[PDB]
Amino acid sequence: GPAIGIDLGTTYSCVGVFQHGKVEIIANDQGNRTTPSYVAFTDTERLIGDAAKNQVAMNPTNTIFDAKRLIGRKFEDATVQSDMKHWPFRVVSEGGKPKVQVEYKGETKTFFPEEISSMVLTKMKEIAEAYLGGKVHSAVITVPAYFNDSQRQATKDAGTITGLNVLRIINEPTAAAIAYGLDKKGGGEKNVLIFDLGGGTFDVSILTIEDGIFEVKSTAGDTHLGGEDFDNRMVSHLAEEFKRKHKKDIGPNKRAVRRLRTACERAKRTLSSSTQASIEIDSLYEGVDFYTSITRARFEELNADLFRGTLEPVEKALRDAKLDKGQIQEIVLVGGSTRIPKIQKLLQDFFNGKELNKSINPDEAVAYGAAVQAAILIG
Ligand SMILES: Sc1nnc(-c2ccccc2)o1
Repeated sequence: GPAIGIDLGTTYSCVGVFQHGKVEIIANDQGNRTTPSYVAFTDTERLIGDAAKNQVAMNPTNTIFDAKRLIGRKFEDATVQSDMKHWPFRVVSEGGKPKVQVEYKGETKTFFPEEISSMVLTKMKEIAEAYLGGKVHSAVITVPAYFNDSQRQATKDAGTITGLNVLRIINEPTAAAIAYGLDKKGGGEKNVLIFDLGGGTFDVSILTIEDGIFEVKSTAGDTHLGGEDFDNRMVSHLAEEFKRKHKKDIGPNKRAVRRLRTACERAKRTLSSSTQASIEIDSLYEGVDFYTSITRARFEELNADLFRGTLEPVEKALRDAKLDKGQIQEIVLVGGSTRIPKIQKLLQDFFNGKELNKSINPDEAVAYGAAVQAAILIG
C-alpha cells in the first residue's frame, strides 16, 4: 500500500485512497477535491494544477491543458490537426509525434504529452502523500474506453516517468461501475450505461458485467461538448443583458468576457442545487458594476438543444450495442455536468423513469472506482 486510484482527466484530475474498507477522495492544498490537469511554464518555474489554472489568462501560450487529447497519437492524426486550431499554445512535430512548445526560463522547450501528463500525475501523487504521510508507490490510472494501445501505453509511460508502479490501466466507465459495486450487485449479466458529461467531453459507454468480468459493448458521445458549452450560453445571455441595461458592449474586451465567464461558471454550479444564482461583478466595464441574477429555468432555456442533444449519443450507443433502452439494468452518472437537474430529468424520462446511480459525487466516481481496484490488486 497505499491503495491509490487516479482519474487522469482531460481538464481535471482526481485522486482517491482505499483505507479501512472505504474510499476517501483527497482534497489538494487549496481544499479542492479535483485538480486542474494544467501545467504552466513561467520565467522561473513550473506550476501544476490550481496554481497553473489560476494564472492561465495571464500566461495563455505557456499554460498546457488537454494533453490527454494528444497523448499516444501522431502529429498527422486528424484529431490532432483539428484540436490544434483551438489551443493558444503551440504544438509541433518530433519524429512524427506531437509535442507542446512553450517558453520556460526564457528559452524554447518542447514536451511530449506523457511528459505533461507525468507532471499532472506527480502533483496527484504529492496530493495523496500530503494526505497520507510517507510515499505512494503504486496506482490504478484510468483512460477512456475508446483509448487504443498506443494511448494506454503513453498514459502508463506518464506514470513511469512520475515514478509510479502502474498496477493497471482501466477504462473510466469500468472504474465508475466498480465505484457503485455493480460487479458485486445482484446473478447474471448486467447491461450498464455510463453517462459521463465533463467540462469539455461527453462519453457514453455501454458495458456488460458478468461474474466480475467487464466488456465494452459500445461507445458514443461528443469529444467537444461539456460544461464549458453551457457556460458559453450563459456568458452570451448576460453580456447581452449588460449591453441592454448599461449600453456597453463588453464583447471586444477580453478581460470583461473572462470575468463574466468566471461568474457564469460559479452561477451554473449554484443552479444545480438552487433555482437562482446571483452574479456580483465589481467594475465589469468602464467602472460600471454588474450585479444581477439568473434563474435555473432561464439556464435550461439557454441550453435546451445542448441538454436534449445528450440523448442522441445514448440512442447511438444502444443501436451499436444492439440493445433496447429497456435492457439497461444500471445507469451511472459521471462528470460534474451530470449534477444539472434538467440533464438528470431528460435521462431518467428517456429510460422510462428508471432511477440513476448518482449518490457518488460524479466528478469523483472514476477515481473512487480506481481506488477500490487498486486495493483489490495489492490485496
Ligand atoms: S498496467 C496496465 N494495464 N493495461 C495496460 C496497458 C494496456 C495497453 C497498452 C499498454 C498498457 O497496462
